[PDB]
Amino acid sequence: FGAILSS
Amino acid sequence: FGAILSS
Amino acid sequence: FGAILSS
Amino acid sequence: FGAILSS
Amino acid sequence: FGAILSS
Amino acid sequence: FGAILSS
Amino acid sequence: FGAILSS
Amino acid sequence: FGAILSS
Amino acid sequence: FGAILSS
Amino acid sequence: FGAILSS
Amino acid sequence: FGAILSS
Repeated sequence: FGAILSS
Repeated sequence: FGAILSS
Repeated sequence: FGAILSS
Repeated sequence: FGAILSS
Repeated sequence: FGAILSS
Repeated sequence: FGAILSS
Repeated sequence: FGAILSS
Repeated sequence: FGAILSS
Repeated sequence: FGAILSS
Repeated sequence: FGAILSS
Repeated sequence: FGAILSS
């Protein structure tokens, strides 16, 4: 899987 | 908030 | 599956 | 709020 | 299935 | 309030 | 199943 | 509040 | 499964 | 608060 | 599994 998070 | 998730 | 979320 | 989900 | 939600 | 549910 | 919730 | 859940 | 939560 | 979880 | 948390 791959995941990108910006906060 | 920005998110992407792939499996 | 794939998922994109913007808040 | 923006969302996309695909399976 | 696929689903798009804007709020 | 916004909701989507799929099975 | 898939589910999207915005509050 | 923003949520996505997929199984 | 995959899950994305923003609060 | 931002979270992503994949299994 | 993989998990990303921002607080």
